[PDB]
Amino acid sequence: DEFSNIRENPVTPWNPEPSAPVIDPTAYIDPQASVIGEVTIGANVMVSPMASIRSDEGMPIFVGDRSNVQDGVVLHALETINEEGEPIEDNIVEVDGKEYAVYIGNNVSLAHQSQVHGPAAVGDDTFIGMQAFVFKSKVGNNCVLEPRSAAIGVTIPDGRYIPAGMVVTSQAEADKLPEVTDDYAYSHTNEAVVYVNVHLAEGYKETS
Amino acid sequence: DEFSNIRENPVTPWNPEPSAPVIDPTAYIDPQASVIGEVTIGANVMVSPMASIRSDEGMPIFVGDRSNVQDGVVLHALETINEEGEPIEDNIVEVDGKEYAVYIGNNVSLAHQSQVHGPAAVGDDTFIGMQAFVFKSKVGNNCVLEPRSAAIGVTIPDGRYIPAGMVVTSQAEADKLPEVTDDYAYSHTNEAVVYVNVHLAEGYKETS
Amino acid sequence: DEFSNIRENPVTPWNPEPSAPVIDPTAYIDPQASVIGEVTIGANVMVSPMASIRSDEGMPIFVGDRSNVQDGVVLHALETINEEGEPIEDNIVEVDGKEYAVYIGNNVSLAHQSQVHGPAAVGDDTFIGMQAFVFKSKVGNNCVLEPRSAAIGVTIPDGRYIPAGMVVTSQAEADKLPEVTDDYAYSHTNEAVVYVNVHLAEGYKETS
Ligand SMILES: [Co+2]
Ligand SMILES: [Co+2]
Ligand SMILES: [Co+2]
Repeated sequence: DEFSNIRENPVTPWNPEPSAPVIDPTAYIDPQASVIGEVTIGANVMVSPMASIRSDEGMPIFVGDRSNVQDGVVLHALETINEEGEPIEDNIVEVDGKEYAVYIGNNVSLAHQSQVHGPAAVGDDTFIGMQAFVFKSKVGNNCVLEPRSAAIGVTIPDGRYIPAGMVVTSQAEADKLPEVTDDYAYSHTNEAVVYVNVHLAEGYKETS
Repeated sequence: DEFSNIRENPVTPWNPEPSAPVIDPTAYIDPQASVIGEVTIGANVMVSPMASIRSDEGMPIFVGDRSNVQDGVVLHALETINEEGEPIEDNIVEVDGKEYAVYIGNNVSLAHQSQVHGPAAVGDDTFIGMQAFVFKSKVGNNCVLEPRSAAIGVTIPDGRYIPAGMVVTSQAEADKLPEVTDDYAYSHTNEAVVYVNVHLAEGYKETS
Repeated sequence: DEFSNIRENPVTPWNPEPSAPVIDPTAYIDPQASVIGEVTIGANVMVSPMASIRSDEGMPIFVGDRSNVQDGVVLHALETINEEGEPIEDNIVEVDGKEYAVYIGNNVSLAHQSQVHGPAAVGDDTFIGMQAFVFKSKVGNNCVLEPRSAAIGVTIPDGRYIPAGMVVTSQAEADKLPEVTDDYAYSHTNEAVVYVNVHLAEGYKETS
């Protein structure tokens, strides 16, 4: 088995010309991670073993600076353009004035075995916990998805957290999530994780 | 690290002679997927990065035509024959008149990070959602397991769906699951997913 | 993509000198598994495709004899020493009189897609079920975490089980978990799994 783990996407009815990932020179992509297609990876990002970032259906997939995509995390997205050239707007997320299938902001941690599936956006300085799930949702900035929480079809307001195990599928429930406060157990977590993963990215780059 | 990702299973007390996978020429197995042992993969199937199909304990594992095994999905199964040559019938699923450890039907989608663990059967045209789980169960045809749902020890009747996050462990609960209807949010999903993944399989085969 | 899947950890502010894994000659590490850093793997252990054992943040990570780390399982841990040389004792687990970030005991099964994230300890002869999660917890010996259960911030007493889907986050709830008894469905499971995986480790070693 001989292959390149950083690859162009395939030609399909919705993808006339292949794109290959645009990765900042200071990002570290593990040899056992997979990054395919129309992807932009920012500076000082670490992509760990067994992650799969695949921008071949819905595109583009963006990962902002100093973010981390941990072991086994999957990024993928629903088709953004149909077989007619029509952009399927329900499957497209808008962040600032740019369109994405999946937008991962800056300083965001996607912890081990989580998944963010487009259409989706994750705001700056948010922690997506281990085994958590985000799909058809916009997670605000400075949020915390504790381990095994999920956001499906909702907008999670800035500065809120989703308790471990909780699956949020209605906007009514998302609106009443609890707020991150100083004494909250995950209140400083993301900053510490980002500091660690920026340092891991540089250490691993020095072995590459 | 030099290896073949499509491999025979190992000799064990329950597996006197190794078998290697039987894969249709039109299926695409990603270089970073793993397919081991007594496996049959049908036409136009796509197996994505980080999937692991391992037919070394319970066997055989079958994946029908135009189905997809998405990133990080695991197929494995409990031992089907003991150290005595006796077939452990509780761990064997019957589909038509053929015996399998895991049977994935035709046009079935196993979405990212899901797992189907034998004994198990998944009927045609069913969607197994992201991070969902099927074990010791028979999922009927035209079903939908929404993201993070699970079927354990049960038979899910044809045309029903399991709401996101719901873990179904009793036949009484499986019998009362809701039915897929036209206005249900996942009612056309599988057909669209299968169309996309058949096209991805061909596009990726043209890069191989 | 050319790489070694068994690697030293990177130099960081908390890791002045790299360590490479210490793996018993009778253990089998799949070519598509990843094992990085200050890790000790015992005899007759099987590490399956797509597992990631990464001892680069919190360390060391230990896996005892005749245990198994199944497909897609992730072991990782919170930082154990800060940028000051101070050992962060809350993130360190004590087992006997030795300190670990993650301690997996002997005869323990980490089933497919589970994760044990340090600080954490898992006692001998315990089964951690498919897609289950252990973090900031001490799981006793002879326990069973059924599929999709989770232990977060708690001590699970010896001989207890966590029902499928249940997320246990309080010591009050952990104290009242049910006990494994002869008639419990998973009462003999781990011993059978360990017997199978010890045999798989040897079979796979004979293909290596
Ligand atoms: Co997808
Ligand atoms: Co198994
Ligand atoms: Co971690």
